[PDB]
Amino acid sequence: FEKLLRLMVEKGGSDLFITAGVPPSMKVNGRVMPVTKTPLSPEQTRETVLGVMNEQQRRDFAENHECNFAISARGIGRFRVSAFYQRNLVGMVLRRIETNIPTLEELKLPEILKKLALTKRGLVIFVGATGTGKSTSLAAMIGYRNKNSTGHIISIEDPIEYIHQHQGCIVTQREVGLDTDSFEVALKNTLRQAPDVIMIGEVRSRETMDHAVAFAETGHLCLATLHANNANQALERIIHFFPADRHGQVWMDLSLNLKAIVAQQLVPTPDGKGRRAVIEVLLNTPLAADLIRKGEVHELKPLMKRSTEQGMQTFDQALYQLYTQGEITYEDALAHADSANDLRLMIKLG
Amino acid sequence: EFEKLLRLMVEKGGSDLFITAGVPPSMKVNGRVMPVTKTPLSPEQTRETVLGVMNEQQRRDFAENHECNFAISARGIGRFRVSAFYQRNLVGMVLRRIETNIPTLEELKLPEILKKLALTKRGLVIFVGATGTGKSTSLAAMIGYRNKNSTGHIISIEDPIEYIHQHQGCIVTQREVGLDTDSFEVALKNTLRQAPDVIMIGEVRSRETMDHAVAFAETGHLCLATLHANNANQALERIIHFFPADRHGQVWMDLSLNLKAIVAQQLVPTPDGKGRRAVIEVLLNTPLAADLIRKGEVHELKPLMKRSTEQGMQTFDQALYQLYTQGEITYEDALAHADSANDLRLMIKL
Amino acid sequence: FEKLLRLMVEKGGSDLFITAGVPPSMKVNGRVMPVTKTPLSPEQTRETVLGVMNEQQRRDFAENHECNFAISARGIGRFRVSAFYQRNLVGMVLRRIETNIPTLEELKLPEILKKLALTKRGLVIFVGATGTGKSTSLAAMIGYRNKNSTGHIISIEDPIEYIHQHQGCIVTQREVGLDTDSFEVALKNTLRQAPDVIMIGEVRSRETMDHAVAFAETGHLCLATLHANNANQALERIIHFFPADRHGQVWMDLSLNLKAIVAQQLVPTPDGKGRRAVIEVLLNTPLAADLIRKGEVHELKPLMKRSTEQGMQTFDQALYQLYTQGEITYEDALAHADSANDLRLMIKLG
Repeated sequence: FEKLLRLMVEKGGSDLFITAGVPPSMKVNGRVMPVTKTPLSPEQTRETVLGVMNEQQRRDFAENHECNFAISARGIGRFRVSAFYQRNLVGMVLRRIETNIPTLEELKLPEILKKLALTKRGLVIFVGATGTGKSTSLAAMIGYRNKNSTGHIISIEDPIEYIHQHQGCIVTQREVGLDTDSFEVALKNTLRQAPDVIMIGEVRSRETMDHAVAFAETGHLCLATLHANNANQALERIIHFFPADRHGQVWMDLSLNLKAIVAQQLVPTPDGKGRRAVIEVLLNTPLAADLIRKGEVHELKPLMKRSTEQGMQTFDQALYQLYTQGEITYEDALAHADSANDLRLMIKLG
Repeated sequence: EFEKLLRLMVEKGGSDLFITAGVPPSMKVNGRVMPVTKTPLSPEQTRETVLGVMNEQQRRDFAENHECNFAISARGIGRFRVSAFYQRNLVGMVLRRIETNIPTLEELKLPEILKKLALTKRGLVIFVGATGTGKSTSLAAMIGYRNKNSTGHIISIEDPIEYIHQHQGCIVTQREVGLDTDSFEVALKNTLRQAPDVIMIGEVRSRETMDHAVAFAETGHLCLATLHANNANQALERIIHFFPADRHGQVWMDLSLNLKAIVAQQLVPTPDGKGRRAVIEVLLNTPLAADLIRKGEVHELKPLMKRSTEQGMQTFDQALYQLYTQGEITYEDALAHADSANDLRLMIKL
Repeated sequence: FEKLLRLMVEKGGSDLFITAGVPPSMKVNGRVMPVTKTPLSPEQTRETVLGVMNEQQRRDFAENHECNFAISARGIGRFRVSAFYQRNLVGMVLRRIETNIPTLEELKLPEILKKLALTKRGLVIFVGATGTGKSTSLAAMIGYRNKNSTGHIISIEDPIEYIHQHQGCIVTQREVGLDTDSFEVALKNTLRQAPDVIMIGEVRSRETMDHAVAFAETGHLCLATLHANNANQALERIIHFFPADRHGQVWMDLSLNLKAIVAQQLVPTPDGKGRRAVIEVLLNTPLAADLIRKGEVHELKPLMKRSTEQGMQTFDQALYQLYTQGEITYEDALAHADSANDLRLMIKLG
């Protein structure tokens, strides 16, 4: 089993497949390819899947017919497993935890992210739908701060998607369910670990939101991801974490400590061989803070269209900057625009 | 060995010591993480060093909960608080040095109005300021003044405890959240039944903490607390936002009735660049100030503080004016730190 | 240990202090004074604090780091204890349960309370902030009915603040957590114990409110305390105990059985050596009952200003009656008034 893991790391496989009826196959560059010539038997698949679990994980797997966990192989790396029943037979899919962190330039992200990465204190939020590259761009941005500054970075992820090696800053990566019992317990102790930047993998409850706000008030850089399309809907979801009586405080605290909200979309390139990351940037200018303090989240979209000199940009302005660069077609810009008539008016204007 | 690393931190004045795998033993001296040795720590050495500080029971809680926060006492060196944690399935710990020497108000060169406030019998005193402006340092110095100049019981609820005051004229009960109490709210709820004469809340972060502080002052006890806000006006704005708008009318009335003073603190560098001086903005609850508080006219506070310097009040511009005339700050540092660079330039020229 | 309790009762100490680092000290007349000459060791403090708990209280104290309970010493009296961890060391504060009940005249309460104390059936509610003397004035009023009538008084408190000796009425004092499992269980059995007056220590839930309403319908005198500033806000909190569909019944039941709502404030005397109890009285006149039946709680404040002949009085009318008596200054009246302009108009009018 340990030999199959080294082959995946040496060959750069994205995912390993262990199920009955097919040989051990790995997805290398998106192509499922068999590793051996002999398919796995139901007994060998049941012996291989259960052999990776401990006594408690074997109990949860037999009761719930499913079990998702993570493992750490000494000297090889880490990988996330998704075990499952299939046709009343055991099966598991393993995903290698990547370590080669792309840079902000390799992702072709705007330069305002670099200034945000070197910020000393504040709250930065990565919004976007599922799989829009939020964690990918965040880890790329995390590598920028790790390489360009000195300090301590504390990470709480569920799961850890990228493992950053110790560069200029000390990097402590903790995964929920292995290194900590929950997000709340880790963030509660993150303050006493003398961090300089704290990255919450995802804010899913009000307790996670309170810790993120308290992190920024103490002069630390707080980063987190949340599932929302743009900056306006992200603020709407955050305020709904709290009862209405605490909204007045939430609007005031958000207007005081927030630094930026980065919304990310993935639009296909003209050649169809890849996807480009569209970034909507909202910087906390004094006018934006007043709109936040008043809860006038509706007034945010017009304000971002007039302050492009400070570093802000909507999705229509970012798509306008990418279509003029030739990185996206004309049809892809109008289909991905927040307003297909404004983007058509923005492109026709110059 | 380990005891030698503690003496080096005390002799070099390190704020925090870092013990984790992948990086050499590093200490945060003056906010800069610096390695102590040249050889990084191995996972076995980090696991042997972290577990070596725990007893048999702390090693059991650490293995079950993946986290363990505790405190230790080294004979002849001092005390330090540790925050152990799992990180990438590896052990790690951060140690924070606890300070036992409590300075005096004269050593901090604080205004004499603080001494009269320290000996007050009942009321609410609030320390405002940005992160690291010496709020807790000046408060502990003020706490040592009341502890040495009066008889009674002082109850302290901190997160964490930054200074440990020995029993002087008053009985000093220091309780830290997470070790001596489960939360700020639980400790303040029981603080009333412990017969205190002065109660110091480490920081007010919610409305429940604010309600207890108000109830503490109504019962004839001296209540002190810290909050993160630049000046007195913004501190009042943040406090009222803790509550829904329907309860604002009561909050303005209660604040106008029990409040004693609001002390805003700024740190300006001395002319020689070798240190920083604490600038103190003092707002005393005169009858005119109480009426402005009862009406919610927080905007009318800044002009009122400029005309009542005889009673003990002073703005940041008046305090910076008193320090620049003393030679404790340059002319450029006064205009850059002034709330109004034109008023301070007019105050100095007058 | 039993000798230290007798010394506190013989010397009239308000609170006894048992913590490491200081001798056993008692707060007599507000002055913390040491009893012995030798301070207590951590082992002696740990042996004294844990020695008062049973096996279960020692388990809750070790797990939660805090434990509040009550004890009964045969032949001495009762005292409430608040144990706590402090600097990872045990400590406890003991408060003596007072038995010398002040009378209504000693508290200088209005005579309408005497007529309310001798009432046969109905609901009387003591409102006020934390520590406004609600339980103190109630126990004083309880001693009036106990001494001036014959019957059975049933008390459910959490905790019992005053212990009334058997006078004209039979006095059964039950404390939650020692004499009963909960407020609901005690009130459920209070009906089958043939009472004539039932005092609920505090109404904190709807189940407690339902029992109080049912107590008054059965021809018994029901008294209870709740935390609210005045009569209007007390009614708002009571109706919010119930869903909106049951509000129509609650308004009708309140208009039918309620007798009075007594709001209490504590204003300092001119000499600054004490505090005087300000009492806002709202009597259930037919016009008030109609405003209650319609839910027009807003219409209550104007009605109380016009029916001073029946025994009602607002906070502004009571403060007007105390300022004319010389028991409060002119500045203390305008600062504590519900309307500083109406009280200024009430005082200027005569």
